[PDB]
Amino acid sequence: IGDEPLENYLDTEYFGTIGIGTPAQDFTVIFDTGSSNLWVPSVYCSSLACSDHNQFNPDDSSTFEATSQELSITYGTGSMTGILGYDTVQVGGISDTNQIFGLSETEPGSFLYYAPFDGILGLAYPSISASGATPVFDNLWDQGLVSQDLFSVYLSSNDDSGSVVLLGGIDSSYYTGSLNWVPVSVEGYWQITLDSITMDGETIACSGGCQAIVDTGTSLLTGPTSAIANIQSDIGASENSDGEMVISCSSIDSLPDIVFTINGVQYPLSPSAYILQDDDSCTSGFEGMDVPTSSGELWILGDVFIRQYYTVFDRANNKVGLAPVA
Ligand SMILES: CC(C)(C)NC(=O)[C@@H]1C[C@@H]2CCCC[C@@H]2CN1C[C@@H](O)[C@H](Cc1ccccc1)NC(=O)[C@H](CC(N)=O)NC(=O)c1ccc2ccccc2n1
Repeated sequence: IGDEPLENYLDTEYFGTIGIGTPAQDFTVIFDTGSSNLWVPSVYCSSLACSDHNQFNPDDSSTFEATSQELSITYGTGSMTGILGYDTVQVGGISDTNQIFGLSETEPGSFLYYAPFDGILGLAYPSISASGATPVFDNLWDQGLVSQDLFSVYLSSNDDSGSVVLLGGIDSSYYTGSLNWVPVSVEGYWQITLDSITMDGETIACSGGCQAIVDTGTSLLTGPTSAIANIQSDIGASENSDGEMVISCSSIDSLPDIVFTINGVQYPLSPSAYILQDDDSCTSGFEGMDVPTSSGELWILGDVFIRQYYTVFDRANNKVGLAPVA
C-alpha cells in the first residue's frame, strides 16, 4: 500500500511529488481522476510554461527508454504535445518500473505558466488515455505493485496538510459511517449517475438524473451553464465587473445545504463547503462549464465536493465509494 502526500494549494489545486528516472528527477503533478495520462515537461520543450517548471532530461537517466510514439492532450484549460518514453516512476513510496509517460514538447498558453505544479498524473480509465498510454495505476496493478486494485483520496480543507492518495488501500479513520458504493455508469472517467440536486427539498437541477464525474483535478463543482446560472441565482451569487461569482460572506450562515443524491443516497454540501472564503471575499464554489458527451452533458464533482467525502476508486469493482470526511 503506497501513500502519496498531496500539498493543498489554496484549496484549488492538490499535487504531490514523484520521481522519474535513475537517479530520480522530481516533479510535482496533479493527481487527477478526470484524466489518464502521466506527463511532465521535458528539456525538449521551449514553451514558456516549460521554461518555468522542472524539465525531465532523459540523458541523465540510466533507465529511460525512448519511443517514437507522439502524444497530444487537450484539457478543459491547458494542453500539451509531446513524445512518449519509459522510465521508473517513484510514486507514493512505490517504484513503478517500466512506466510510459509524456515528455512535453509544447505547452502553449498561459494557465500552465502560472500553475505551481509541473505535470499531471491521470488516475482514470485507459479508454480515455491519449495515444493509449498505459496509466500509472494500471501499470501498478499489472506489475502487482499493489495487492488491491483500488485507491482512495482524502483532500484536506482550509489549506491544511494531510491530503493523501492511498494506493491499494482504504483508511477508515478519514471517514464517518460506512462507505456507500456507487456503480460506474460509463468507464472512461470515474463517471456515475447523479439522481437530483435539491435545496429545501425542492429539486433545482438534474431533474430526471444526469451524468457526473468525480474529478480531483477540478477545483470547483461544475455543471451545464444554464443549470449553474439557476443555482447561482438560487444561492444569491452574481458576477461582478471582474468576472467573479461573488457572494456575501453572511450567506454562508443563512443558506441551506445543497443536496446531491447519488445512487439513491443523499450527499449534502453545507454553505461553508460550496462557498469559498478568503477574509471577506466569498465566491461561489459552482462554475458553469459545458461538457458534451454521447450520454449527456457532464457535471464535474471537483474538490469542492471531494473535500467533504472521502472517495474510493475501485477498479476491481468498477465502483466509487463515498463517505463523509472525519
Ligand atoms: C474542467 C476545468 C474546470 C476546465 N478544469 C480542468 O480541466 C482541470 C484543469 C487542470 C489545470 C491544467 C491542466 C489540466 C488540469 C486538470 N483538469 C481537470 C481534468 O481532470 C479534466 C476534466 C475535464 C473532463 C472533460 C472535459 C473538460 C474537463 N479532464 C480533461 O480535461 C480531459 C483530459 C483527457 N484528455 O483525458 N479532457 C477531455 O476529456 C476533453 C477535453 C476537450 C475536449 C474537446 C472536445 C471533445 C472532447 C474533449 N475532451
